[PDB]
Amino acid sequence: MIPGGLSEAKPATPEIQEIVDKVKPQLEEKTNETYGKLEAVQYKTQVVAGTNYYIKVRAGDNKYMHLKVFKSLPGQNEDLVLTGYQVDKNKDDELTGF
Repeated sequence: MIPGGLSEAKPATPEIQEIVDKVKPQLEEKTNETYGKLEAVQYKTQVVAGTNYYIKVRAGDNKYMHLKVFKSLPGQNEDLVLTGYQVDKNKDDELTGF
């Protein structure tokens, strides 16, 4: 049931820009780059032990940067983790199952 959401590339929102804005610092230390404002543009949801994430945020300049985070449904003050992320990505690159 629910074979990987990954529905159409939904339009980023204030909650999506928050997921990538929360991993912005976890990205410069996991890939070794100095990203910046990640204006979310699109994002695909997911499912498994809660709800993963997919986001194609712009890396400040015209550059971009996909994103992948996991959200715990249960738990108190959680901390969305950065499951993955496609550095140096563009707009022609779709998140798809990644």
